[PDB]
Amino acid sequence: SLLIRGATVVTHEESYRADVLCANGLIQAIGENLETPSGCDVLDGGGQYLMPGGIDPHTHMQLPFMGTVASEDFFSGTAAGLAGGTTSIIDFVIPNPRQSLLEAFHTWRGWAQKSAADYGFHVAITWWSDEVAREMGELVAQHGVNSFKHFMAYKNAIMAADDTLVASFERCLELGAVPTVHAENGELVFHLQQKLLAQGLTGPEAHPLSRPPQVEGEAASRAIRIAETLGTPLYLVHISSREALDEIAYARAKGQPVYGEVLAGHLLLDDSVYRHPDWATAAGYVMSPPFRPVEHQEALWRGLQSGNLHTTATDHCCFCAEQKAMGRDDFSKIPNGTAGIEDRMALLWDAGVNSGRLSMHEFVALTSTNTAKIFNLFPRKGAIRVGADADLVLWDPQGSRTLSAATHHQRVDFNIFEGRTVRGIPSHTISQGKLLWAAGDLRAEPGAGRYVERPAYPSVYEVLGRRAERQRPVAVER
Amino acid sequence: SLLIRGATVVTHEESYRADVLCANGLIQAIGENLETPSGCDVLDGGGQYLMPGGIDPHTHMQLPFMGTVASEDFFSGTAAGLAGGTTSIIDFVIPNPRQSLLEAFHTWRGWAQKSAADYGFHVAITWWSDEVAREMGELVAQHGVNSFKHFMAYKNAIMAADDTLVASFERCLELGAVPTVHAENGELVFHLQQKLLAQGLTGPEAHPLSRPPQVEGEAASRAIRIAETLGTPLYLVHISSREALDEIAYARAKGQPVYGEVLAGHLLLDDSVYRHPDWATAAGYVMSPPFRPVEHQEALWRGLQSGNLHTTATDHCCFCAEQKAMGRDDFSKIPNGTAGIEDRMALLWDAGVNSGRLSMHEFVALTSTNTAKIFNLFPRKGAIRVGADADLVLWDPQGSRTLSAATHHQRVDFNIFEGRTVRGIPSHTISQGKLLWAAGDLRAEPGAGRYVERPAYPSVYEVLGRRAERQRPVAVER
Ligand SMILES: [Zn+2]
Ligand SMILES: [Zn+2]
Ligand SMILES: [Zn+2]
Ligand SMILES: [Zn+2]
Repeated sequence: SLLIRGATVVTHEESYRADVLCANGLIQAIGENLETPSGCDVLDGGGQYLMPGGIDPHTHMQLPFMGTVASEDFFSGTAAGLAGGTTSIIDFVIPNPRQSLLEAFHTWRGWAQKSAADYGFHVAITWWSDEVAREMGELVAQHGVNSFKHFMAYKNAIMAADDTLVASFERCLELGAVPTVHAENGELVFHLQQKLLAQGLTGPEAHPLSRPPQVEGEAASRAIRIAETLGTPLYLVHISSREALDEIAYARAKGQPVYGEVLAGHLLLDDSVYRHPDWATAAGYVMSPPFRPVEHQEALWRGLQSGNLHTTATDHCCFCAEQKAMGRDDFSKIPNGTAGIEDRMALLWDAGVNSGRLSMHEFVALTSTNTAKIFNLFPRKGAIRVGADADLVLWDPQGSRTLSAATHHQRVDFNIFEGRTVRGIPSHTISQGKLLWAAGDLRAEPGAGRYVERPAYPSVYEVLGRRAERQRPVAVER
Repeated sequence: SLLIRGATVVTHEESYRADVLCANGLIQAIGENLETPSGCDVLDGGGQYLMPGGIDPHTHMQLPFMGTVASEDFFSGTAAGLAGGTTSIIDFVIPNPRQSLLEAFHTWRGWAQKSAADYGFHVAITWWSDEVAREMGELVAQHGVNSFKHFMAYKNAIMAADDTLVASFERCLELGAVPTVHAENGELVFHLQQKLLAQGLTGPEAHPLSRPPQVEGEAASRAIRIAETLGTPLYLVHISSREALDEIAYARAKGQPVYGEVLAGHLLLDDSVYRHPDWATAAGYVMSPPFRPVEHQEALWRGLQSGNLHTTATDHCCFCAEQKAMGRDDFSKIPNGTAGIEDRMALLWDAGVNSGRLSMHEFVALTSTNTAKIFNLFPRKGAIRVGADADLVLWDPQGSRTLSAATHHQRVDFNIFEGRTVRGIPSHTISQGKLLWAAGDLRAEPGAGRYVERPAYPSVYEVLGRRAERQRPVAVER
């Protein structure tokens, strides 16, 4: 067992001094001056904040691309998360077109066995048939999946057009599953890529021009209004633009359950990174959606503060210099992705809490509790309460860290915040009740993490079901 | 020649006392106590307002449907328009899928030859190919077309998907033509129609349910953001919902050239009309987009007052009871459309000007001048100035009329404003300088109207071109 003594417990709504006892993977006792069971390790939390461990609902460990694969695998990635205070992830099973969803799922489960910390899967709907629909039923009922991902970009690859979006959202409703969407208009992205390439604009500086913010705003509007029409909730991954944020606020202002996820990169970086004179440096920032002009950063902070953005994630998707250079003559061939799992909570604490933009309670809500609630993992995760999973982070408000590809634990040779010094760091990270990160020493072990099942029918479907009862149409008697 | 003496001239910006002399189709002189040329007819305008004749940019005279055609033809519709103060129309050439646009154009010119007042055509892009693109250029260069219509609804028929919208809008930009769009999400409409019919809801009350307002809002957002991305203007026909209007205002707030058209029906009727216990009465209201819950009418009036809705039209598309009854067992087979060309200006004067919602100058802008400017017909039309076309209406602010299918001149057995009494009516209508409507006497003659060519490149393209140069992508030198 493990007892954290002397800390201030900080949740998504309150702070209070208390000790916390963990055993058998769970929180067993909370209170002042708890007794110590015999042979129990004791961590001295004086002067620090004890918080739920971060949940990163957006990762892509060892995701295949071309004949190559993300340079971070499920062990190195989950270990790097632990070093940064993140104690569990939700990754993505991405079937090839016409490939069995269950086949892809078992493959990814094999890849994920080596994880060092708890993990789960979204499953992407990259094509449609009666069989896909039946397979999502089996994934929900027998494999712990409760959320399905849709890509509106990637024409002539995994794009979900309207008819797939409609059939699949309808299926999610039947199953009590949460539809999630990468919102970018695939036709416009494809058209702009071709236009820019024909102009000889082949460098990384053309990447953001190929998918400007209104391309994301349009896709968000469309996914949102499909969800409204079919009567499902909707989770929009990595919101980067004022345009898309505004569509979310509009829908939430109509009563509709729409959630938005944001990455630290899109809160803190602007699109000038793509004009760096060194090709490799500019290519290190290539991801979709791309980093944006500054006015969007301000708008996103506003969403977080006003409750129209709800979770943070990383889109952790690592490619080293030689992989990025596959697009040296064609930016559309640059493997898209940036690293962030190790860095998310310190970036957010330092930019959000130290500034006074966010309270520490909002910080917890935005790094674990909201994600737990949305995907039906609360209070098993994101909660400091007796019986909850013992996933915790001890936080030193006066510690500092300089982010650097030379020192980080992420298996990648680039950091989009290279040289940034933050104040406020995870001094200790506890997963399943075990101390896996301590004072610069990572103790992660391959195979330690568990596959985490998520039950269907989160609370929102009760509300939605009563709405549909009252909107049931009624014929006119004539 | 025709001299209108003693009236108050009312334009889109000012009012003043003056006589107006017409000859050889044109306004020849404006001023007080104008000399009377010998043989000149004189019209006493004392106590009345003289404004530009209405322009209705959205009519469907004798539109073919299944085995039948709209019950109004090009003569009877333009004659009814004249009785209502409207002196010219823009109709639609609608080629069948895979049919030559030029072939359809010539057929429609043959049909419209019988018009009693000036007329022109938008051309609908109902399918796509290189030849479609070639023909658009020939239509602009040789046949006086400068606007192309796109239907986002009507799946499995004439829907333009994103790839056609992109390709066609790009062609519009190369040609200096205005893209126009019927904005409803056709996949959602199709889905809801099938789901309602499978629940046995076959009556007209199911029609509004099959295309709720967010379906128009989504499509508007998508067309707006394609136009933004391709750098074209955009004209949205018959806006009916707060959602779509909000998308227009959002784009206009960012400086984008987006125009919205509205029908009197959507300003003054609500969706309760579809629950009328008489089937034929409810079916008389069935058009797309449908009439809306009452919050939407208020929003549209504010759109008119704020400059975010720009033109009025009727979507004049007449079907008699026996034709409407084609969908007695299946609302989706009711021919869609209502009549309004005769009624538009009185309805808007009586509801807008009498109430203080609209100035008299806004009334002129909304019934002629804005349409003329948008489609590059100003100041030929929509203007009271020497050398402009002598298309005029003399308006009696104290005259009254009761709208009725029993007394209107539209060749249709239904009026969606049956029994409504309006104050402020056109006492006289002048077209090409001839008195064609005078105190209840309709003098319209088949073939009197002229085909009206609209030159390409309205002024908005000049500013768009400077914008595009200023926003040029610039390669990074490395
Ligand atoms: Zn994505
Ligand atoms: Zn992703
Ligand atoms: Zn229409
Ligand atoms: Zn129409």
